[PDB]
Amino acid sequence: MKTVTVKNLIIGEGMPKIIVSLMGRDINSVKAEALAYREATFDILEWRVDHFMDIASTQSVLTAARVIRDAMPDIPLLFTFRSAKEGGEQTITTQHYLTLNRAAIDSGLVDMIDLELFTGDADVKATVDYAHAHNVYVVMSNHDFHQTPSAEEMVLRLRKMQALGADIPKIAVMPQSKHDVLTLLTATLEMQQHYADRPVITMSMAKEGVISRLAGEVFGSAATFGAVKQASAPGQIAVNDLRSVLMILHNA
Ligand SMILES: O=C(O)[C@@]1(O)C[C@@H](O)[C@H](O)[C@@H]2O[C@@H]21
Repeated sequence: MKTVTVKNLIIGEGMPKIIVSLMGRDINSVKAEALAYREATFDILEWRVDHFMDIASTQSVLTAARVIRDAMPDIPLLFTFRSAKEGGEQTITTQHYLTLNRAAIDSGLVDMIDLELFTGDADVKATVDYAHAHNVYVVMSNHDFHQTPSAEEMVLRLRKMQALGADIPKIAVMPQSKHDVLTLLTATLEMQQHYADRPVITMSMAKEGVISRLAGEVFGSAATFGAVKQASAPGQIAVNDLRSVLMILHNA
């Protein structure tokens, strides 16, 4: 799709959309964070479910989703379990990971889910098709918190997500140099101009990669993450400062 419309939001045109991550270890924490987040300005709420420390209970997770909706009933909601090996707080079985995403989809509470590409092709393609049958969008994702792959590897990774039916391919990579930031910006622009028929989200993390979080309108990332009080990955800046920069670039 040229653009992904979610609620009142067009992803893939105009200024990149601003995502913040909500991180709560229990239901009381999730409630407090949701009430604090609704006094910040952003386009999409990501719920980082891997920070929730009663992950074994599917209904506990759904109860926490309902509290987020009690506080922010309408905001586009992205449900993300991030595995430890890709930057997250814990590891679950493949079966439970698919059960949590199926429950999220079935709840009617969530607009998008995050699926990690390296979960495995048959499992990812099934959850994509399930999401789509329930009018839920899929951000398919991959993360490297240690290094930056070649531009060719990043393009082919994003293309494989597209091939598996991802609405919005996403990749986050860690620069070890400033040249690595250019590699990520080059891959991004190759997707937007040539290899993608849908929006992509991309970022080079850490301080060196901050420009990648600001320059989406230029090089073709459709969304960008900011911090309300606490970053969910290195390089996220204050969401008001992020908004300031996006508006200056949009307006020249
Ligand atoms: O902004 C980043 O660098 C992230 O690692 C944060 C994640 O919470 C989020 O799901 C996006 O994977 C990106």
